[PDB]
Amino acid sequence: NLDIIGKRIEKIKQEHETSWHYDQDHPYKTWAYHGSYETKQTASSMVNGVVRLLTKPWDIIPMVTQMAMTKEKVDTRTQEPKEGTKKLMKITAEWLWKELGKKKTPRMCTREEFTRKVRSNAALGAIWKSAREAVEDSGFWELVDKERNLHLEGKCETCVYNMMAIWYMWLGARFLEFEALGFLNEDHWFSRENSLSGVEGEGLHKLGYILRDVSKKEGGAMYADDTAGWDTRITLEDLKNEEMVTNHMEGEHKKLAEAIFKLTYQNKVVRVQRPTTVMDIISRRDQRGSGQVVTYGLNTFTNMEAQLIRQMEGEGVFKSIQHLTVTEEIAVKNWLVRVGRERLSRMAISGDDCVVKPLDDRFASALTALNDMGKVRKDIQQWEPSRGWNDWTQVPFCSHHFHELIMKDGRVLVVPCRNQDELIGRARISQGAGWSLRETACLGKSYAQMWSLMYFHRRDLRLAANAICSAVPSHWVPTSRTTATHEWMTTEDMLTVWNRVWIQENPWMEDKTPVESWEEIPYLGKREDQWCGSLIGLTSRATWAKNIQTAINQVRSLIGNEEYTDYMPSMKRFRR
Ligand SMILES: O=C(CCC1CCCCC1)N1CCOCC1
Ligand SMILES: [Cl-]
Ligand SMILES: [Zn+2]
Ligand SMILES: [Zn+2]
Repeated sequence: NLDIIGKRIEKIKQEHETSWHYDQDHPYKTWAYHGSYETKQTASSMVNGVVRLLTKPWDIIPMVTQMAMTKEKVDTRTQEPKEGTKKLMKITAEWLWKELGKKKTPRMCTREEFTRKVRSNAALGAIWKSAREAVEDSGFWELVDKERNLHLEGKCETCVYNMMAIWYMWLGARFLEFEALGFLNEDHWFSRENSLSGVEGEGLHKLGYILRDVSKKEGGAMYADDTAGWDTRITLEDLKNEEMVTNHMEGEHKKLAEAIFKLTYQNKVVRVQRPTTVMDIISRRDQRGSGQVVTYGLNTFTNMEAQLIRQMEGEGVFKSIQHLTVTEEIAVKNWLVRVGRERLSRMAISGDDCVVKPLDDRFASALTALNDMGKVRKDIQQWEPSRGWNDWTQVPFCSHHFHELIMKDGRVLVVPCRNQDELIGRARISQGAGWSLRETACLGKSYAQMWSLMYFHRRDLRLAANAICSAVPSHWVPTSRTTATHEWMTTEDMLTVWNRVWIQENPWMEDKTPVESWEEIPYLGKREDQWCGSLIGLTSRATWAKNIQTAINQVRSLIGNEEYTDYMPSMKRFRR
């Protein structure tokens, strides 16, 4: 408690010595409250006018238009798991870090690597003006140094979370987290090659083929149970099992990683804005509160662990979570050594998101360990058996489903898909202030090129993508303010990129014959396109398509006298 967090609390107290007060009307129940102090400040979703002017039919669709308009779970608690559950998790976690570590070497990430990431724009949940200035000033690195030596001494002064769920920290605390734990992401510990259940660094063009490969295994239904508020269900036992990665480290690295887990993950200090405007300095031990990239890898680790244990329960490897006998321990260890890697291969796991094809359907009602670990399912009663999926093309994963699409030449594409209102609504939205017309156009072009690569099979998106690319100057570079593999972020011909991604580099495509034109690239069936939200069939959509050059010309007239390319004749209907 206060020995580990007291120093951080002490420091904040004095910078606001004029404002400190133990408020008696504090709303916190599960979060430890320490004090308050005076502040005055806050974010809306702004519309992308280039995308909206080229998607007129969607201006009257509320599921699109409502997307641009407009903490009772963070303040909740999770009970301590039983002794049998704690044993299953420790055995499984010990085994899993060893498997992940067989072909990888833990290592520190460097100021050079950190500096390069900030100078190429990447979300570091951070709070000098921007990060680029701090990384160039040596005063920063001396603050970083002072904290670094405090961590080697087993103490913390400045690693404090700023709520807004995204846990922003000052750039220095972000650096120390990256130095100790960045290797999990930088060296791809959760790649499918290295973790068997992971998909880290797999583009949306890979995920469907991965689910189809899981479907080929003999076994029961495919299960895709969502957890209710995963980050809030991470227990102190989960944090202790994640910490065991430090058992694989040495020297300075081992000490620096032990401090991140001990001082910042297992004992957090947070500042929250409460209107009543006051700053609430609160603490707690449990729950996920890390940088988004470390959060992703540790969520993947703990989900892999939790799902192997649910598979053990279904297969009868242990009888009760109350307590593991001595021989159940050896049975669990022996299961992991004998079939653990095969059982990992039966899963696709992306942080809190999973798909599992178990040995049989006993898994559906194997719920005691899952509930006792705190990983309570969404939208179902605690003890009701899970509903599985009989067809891999129906399974939800990473906000998508996947279609099997046969090209006129017989070759098979497995493509990503989601309701089209969600795709159009998201492309019509931008975040942050000070967007020029050129920057807004380049963000529209990023969405368009993503649609041409991932969603070419949706009639409306291939047409709207061609229109946006026709309306934005041909040499202007696609941009995003926040950056899976983003192959659409390029000024290369998108037909050349399509061929590279779907044919040349696609390990599921044996015939490498290049496609010569967009007319060789198929769509979903007309009825399937309509099922997944297409407006084909509506008079509004027909007027848009027939008059698209008028919409393209409206946007070109706003941007002004620039060099443009007409991409519409790459489509049959505009090709004479
Ligand atoms: O049913 C249709 C055409 C559907 C087709 C379906 C395939 C893609 C192109 C469009 N119309 C009703 C509205 O007026 C225009 C004609
Ligand atoms: Cl189904
Ligand atoms: Zn610290
Ligand atoms: Zn679909």
